[PDB]
Order: sequence, then C-alpha cells, then structure tokens
Amino acid sequence: SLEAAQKSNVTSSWAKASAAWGTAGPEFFMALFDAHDDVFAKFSGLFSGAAKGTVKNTPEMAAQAQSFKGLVSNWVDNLDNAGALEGQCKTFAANHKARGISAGQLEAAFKVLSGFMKSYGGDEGAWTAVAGALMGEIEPDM
Ligand code: HEM
Repeated sequence: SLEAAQKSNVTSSWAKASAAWGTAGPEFFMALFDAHDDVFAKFSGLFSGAAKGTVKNTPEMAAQAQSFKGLVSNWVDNLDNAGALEGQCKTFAANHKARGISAGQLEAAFKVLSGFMKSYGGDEGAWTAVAGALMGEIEPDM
C-alpha cells in the first residue's frame, strides 16, 4: 500500500520542489485552476472576483502558495506517524468542509499535484499512493 521506496521518493522530490516553491507554487495553482473551474470558484473572496488569468502574480497567490507548502511539509515529515497524520488531516478537513468544498475537489488537487511533481523527480505512482493514504483519513470527515 505505501512502500519504503514510495515514501523516500516523496520526501526527496518534495525537498526539491520546496526549494523552488517561490516560483513553482503559483504555477501549480494555475494548473489546478485551469483544469477545474469549480475549484477556482471557491477562491472568489480571496481574489476579489478577478478573472483567472490575472491572478498568478498577486500577493494573495503568494500567500496561498506559502500555506499550501507548510501543510504538505508537515504531512511529508510524518509519513511513518499515522497518529500525527490523522490529527493534521482532521483540522484540514474541517476548515475546508466549512467553505462548501467537497472531498472530490480535494482529490482533484492531489491528482494535479502528483503529475506536477514529475518535474522535481517525483514518481507519480508514489505521489498517488500518498494521496490515497491521506484521502482515506480526510474523506470520512467531509
Ligand atoms: C491538498 C490540497 C490542499 C492543501 C494542502 C490546502 C491547504 C490550505 C491551508 C494550509 C490553508 C489555510 C488554513 C485554513 O484556513 O484552512 C488553506 C486555505 C484555503 N484553501 Fe486550501 N488547501 C488544499 C486544497 C484546497 C482546495 C481544493 C480548495 C478549493 C476548492 C481550497 C480552498 C481554500 C480556501 C478558499 C482557503 C482560504 C483562502 C483565504 O484565505 O481566503 N484549498 N488551504
């Protein structure tokens, strides 16, 4: 279900993406927003109703990229600690469910992330396995 090699790949590839997140983070969000308009719709308050092709270089996007990195870094550092993973996922699920976000939408974010990580040496099958383990902890709380 989640092998030692899969965890090693996720950890090492995340460390490379993390080093470049200043530029990579906004590209990941744009990829997500172009593929799923229903996800971008949930960011209406943040972006003050602006069109999707204008948001990449705003301060708001830089802030969303920083929040995203901080949570994924916590998850990746605790891949052998289910108890810590569970706790972090419960908070995350509650906050997003409160905005009307669906489990399907979160899943879409993890599927875009898995392919986006190939650029940083990520094995997409490894990132899909880690997304599956985390969604099994998030989904029931949505
Ligand atoms: C793996 C997926 C994701 C991660 C790591 C992530 C992480 C976070 C974090 C750490 C925060 C700040 C804490 C909080 O207020 O909840 C945040 C806020 C937010 N996230 Fe997510 N997120 C994910 C997916 C999503 C998806 C798919 C959507 C929309 C459909 C979304 C919409 C939001 C919104 C609207 C906020 C508040 C923005 C603002 O400050 O106004 N996030 N997310």
